[PDB]
Amino acid sequence: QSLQDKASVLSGVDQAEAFAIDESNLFDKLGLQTFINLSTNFYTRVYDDEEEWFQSIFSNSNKEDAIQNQYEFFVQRMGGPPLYSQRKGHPALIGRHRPFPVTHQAAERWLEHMQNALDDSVDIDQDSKIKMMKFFRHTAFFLVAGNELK
Amino acid sequence: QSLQDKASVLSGVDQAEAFAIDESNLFDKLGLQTFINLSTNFYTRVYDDEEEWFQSIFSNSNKEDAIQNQYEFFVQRMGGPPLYSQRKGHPALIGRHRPFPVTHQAAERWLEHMQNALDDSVDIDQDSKIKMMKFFRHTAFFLVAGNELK
Ligand code: HEM
Ligand code: HEM
Ligand SMILES: [Cl-]
Ligand SMILES: [O-]
Ligand SMILES: [O-]
Repeated sequence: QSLQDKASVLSGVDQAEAFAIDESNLFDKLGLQTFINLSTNFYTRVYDDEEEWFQSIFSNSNKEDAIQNQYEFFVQRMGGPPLYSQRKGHPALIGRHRPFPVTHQAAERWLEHMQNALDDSVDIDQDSKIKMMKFFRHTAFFLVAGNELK
Repeated sequence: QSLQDKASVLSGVDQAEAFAIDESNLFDKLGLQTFINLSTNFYTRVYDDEEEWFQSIFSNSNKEDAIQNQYEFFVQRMGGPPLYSQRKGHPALIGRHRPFPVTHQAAERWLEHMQNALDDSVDIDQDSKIKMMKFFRHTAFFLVAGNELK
């Protein structure tokens, strides 16, 4: 059974829905600043999280560096310039999450913070929010599936 | 030490040179058919390889499916439509190579076949060949670095 199928079964979202982001250019629609704002909001919530089991996953990471890694990845993957690879090479999401305990429960907590970040946004329309959360949700469970094999 | 830095040290190519592919659109320059031809040539060489230690790495894989996975990934990453993700989701190269013994020596053998495939091409110019092999070489050693941690 493939990683992507495991993600689809766990998450309620398959790759086809998760990658509906690719049907139009979201970077062109939303703009770079919108991504920076989303990631900054998300990571503010992460680093303020009172649940130590989740907070402490990010303890070896600087918040500002994490914000940059995230929005540069989102920008690159959602139709914008490839800033992430210029700096860091392949996204390699399963490989890069290897050090962290990416459990089913951690996925839901990540996605809670991100939903709250999307709810706080001004410059993201409803169609875009739906497509982005399908992408995020499928991806989070893809990482869960990758975590299970390491 | 990061995966990308380990790749750079091993390979003689850093991420900056490896991702010079992103400076212009190679898909626009070369066209889809050129990619299909390259991957078909490459994989013909792989599956005809008399060295069992290398050949047998690909024994659980169908040749035609492998050709499709490769060129769809190259097309997606080198400026073309995102065919790979439509079908399979994230490239996740480290995760997807987890089942295979991706050693330093296997990297060099892979890159031997690919060089021979590039040498056989008609529709790839010298500037493009240089950029593609920098990308491939850095990537192969990135996978070596990922292999070392699994
Ligand atoms: C499933 C629960 C998740 C957990 C617990 C988690 C945890 C982490 C942690 C601790 C980092 C290191 C922070 C940094 O230094 O940048 C990280 C990095 C990253 N995460 Fe996640 N993550 C999760 C899901 C996701 C999802 C759903 C995506 C994309 C949609 C994603 C994309 C990334 C990216 C692009 C990086 C930067 C990698 C790097 O450059 O080092 N993660 N994650
Ligand atoms: C380092 C030595 C390498 C070895 C021994 C190796 C081996 C393999 C094998 C056995 C597969 C499965 C064939 C399939 O079912 O598609 C595979 C898949 C793949 N490889 Fe490699 N590989 C290497 C390097 C690379 C490099 C340098 C790249 C990209 C530049 C790459 C990209 C891929 C892609 C995109 C797939 C398809 C993954 C999938 O969809 O399952 N590989 N590789
Ligand atoms: Cl990966
Ligand atoms: O993350
Ligand atoms: O490969």
